[PDB]
Amino acid sequence: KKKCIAKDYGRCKWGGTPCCRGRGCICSIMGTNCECKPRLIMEGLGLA
Repeated sequence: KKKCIAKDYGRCKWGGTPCCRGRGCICSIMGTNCECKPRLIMEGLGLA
């Protein structure tokens, strides 16, 4: 909500807020109640 999500598994949308720290945005069985899939050190970081 309001400038990125900031949470692993955050109930995102394609056409909304992106995702901050923990990303993806694959949806449920509707396209609403989605999730920002779990990745911190597999996003833009890698190690630290």
